Amino acid sequence: GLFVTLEGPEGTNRDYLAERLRERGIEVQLTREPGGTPLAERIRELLLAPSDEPMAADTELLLMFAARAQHLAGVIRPALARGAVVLCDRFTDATYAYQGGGRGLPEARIAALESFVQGDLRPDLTLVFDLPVEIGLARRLDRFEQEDRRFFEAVRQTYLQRAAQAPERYQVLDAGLPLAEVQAGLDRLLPNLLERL
Ligand SMILES: Cc1cn([C@H]2C[C@H](O)[C@@H](CF)O2)c(=O)[nH]c1=O
Ligand SMILES: [Mg+2]
Ligand SMILES: [Mg+2]
Repeated sequence: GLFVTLEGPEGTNRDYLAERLRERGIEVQLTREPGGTPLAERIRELLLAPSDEPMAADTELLLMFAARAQHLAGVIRPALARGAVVLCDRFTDATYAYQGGGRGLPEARIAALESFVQGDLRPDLTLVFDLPVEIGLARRLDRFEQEDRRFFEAVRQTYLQRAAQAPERYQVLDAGLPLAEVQAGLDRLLPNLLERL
């Protein structure tokens, strides 16, 4: 199967992409992180709540990876195994962007967890939906949404940087464009997928 993740700055396209695949006789598994199983979604809710006790940064990183571990076991690996295209909303790039760029944790700490949790499993293709920080935010606020501008700017820039450095694994789309244009960019990227598959 094929492991596709969708990323971008904080703030529809996925449904269009899935139906293009389904039309073409492909099984599609839609999912999201942190999340995607009952336990993982319990971890989600602890991560996103604007709780009176500030969550330590290492706690936040560990919980993102603990939800990822569960989801990989229960959802992602099984789907890949039966030949599904997984379209996962956010994955370890978001960890690099949010926890590394935004929060300031060392890229090295994230890399060591990525390897521990995932083995050699990486996304086959990562779609980065790029747009200006304040547009994204416009699209109640969770703990990450309540963040300051530099945090979001560092998120945006981390995604562009990671894509620049491994261009074969990433496509960056302009997500600020009108919807019809964004869908056309999705249609333009399908031949490559039918082919990685
Ligand atoms: C998958 C993932 C998501 N996030 C953030 C981005 C959203 O604000 C929120 C829910 F997806 O969690 C994050 O900070 N790190 C991650 O690894
Ligand atoms: Mg959000
Ligand atoms: Mg802040």
